[PDB]
Amino acid sequence: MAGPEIVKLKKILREKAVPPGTEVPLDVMRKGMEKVAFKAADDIQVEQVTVAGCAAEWVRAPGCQAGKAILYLHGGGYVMGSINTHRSMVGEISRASQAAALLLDYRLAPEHPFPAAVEDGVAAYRWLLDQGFKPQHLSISGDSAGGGLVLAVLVSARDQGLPMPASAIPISPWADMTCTNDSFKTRAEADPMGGINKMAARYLNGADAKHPYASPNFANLKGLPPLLIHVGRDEVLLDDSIKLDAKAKADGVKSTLEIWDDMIHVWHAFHPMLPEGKQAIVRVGEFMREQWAA
Repeated sequence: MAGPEIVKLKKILREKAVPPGTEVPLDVMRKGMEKVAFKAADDIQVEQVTVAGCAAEWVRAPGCQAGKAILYLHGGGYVMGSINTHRSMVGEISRASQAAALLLDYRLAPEHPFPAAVEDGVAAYRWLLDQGFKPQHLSISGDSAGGGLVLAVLVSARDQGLPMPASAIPISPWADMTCTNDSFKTRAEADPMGGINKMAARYLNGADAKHPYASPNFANLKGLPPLLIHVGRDEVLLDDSIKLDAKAKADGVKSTLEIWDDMIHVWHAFHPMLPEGKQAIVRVGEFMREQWAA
């Protein structure tokens, strides 16, 4: 039974959606995402750094433990999103997990197609290791495209001999560039948030959409550290997450999948107005904390 904040938030999102099959130019979506982005809580401090040739910020809520870090990989379909767009949500993930996040401005398509984003994530993780963070004091998390990227970064790191961090948390992961899953049809009407194919097209630029590093639902996941996967019941990507879970489990990975009833794509990001957003983020940070104490 839907809380009143989600019902209202859904109505607002349908109210301001661009009608299906309007072609919005890239630079227009990019700017829209920036201008609507939530301001981080005033107790979030930030520090600008350069990491593997990318802009980044250390994002530190109050209560951050020395020695702990999150590599955070933002969504935006591999084509948009930035530090600015995700600073707020990431501030709250830092609060809940009592760890600073490294929020990476990785290379975006179409200017930098696949595998540029995977290269940046692996180099950023390598960077954290070089700075002296122990793999057992590290976590990787990301939303949407960023959540698939979490998985791609792990796989690529694993293949290159890097140690696995203590946990990974994909949020609403887009882990299948082919976009063929049942839930693109079964969940379409419930999801107020095609356009996603155009992003796959821009990211791939010719590459096999079943490349394990583009679509980690087709990767070998053996060796990956324990996963929390968040996904909403009312989202077209439900299937990416159910399938990623069963893959991980097949492959010997400790997976925990939570499907949140009534929730939409990255409902986390609506935390200031959605109780379930605040709730899901508290859960993400609890899980990073559990995994770091085990």
